[PDB]
Amino acid sequence: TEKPRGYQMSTRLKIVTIHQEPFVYVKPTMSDGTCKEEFTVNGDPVKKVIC
Repeated sequence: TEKPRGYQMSTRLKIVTIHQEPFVYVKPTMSDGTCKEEFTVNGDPVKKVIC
């Protein structure tokens, strides 16, 4: 009886980037997949994502 209208508005998105410093860096990881946690000049955690 219901109108099966609309659309499943997705919440998992695909993002495309390119290698361009100083905007986006590219670094190879460690030997166990997760790459090296580092710190800034202030000791703040440099947030990275697994590209």
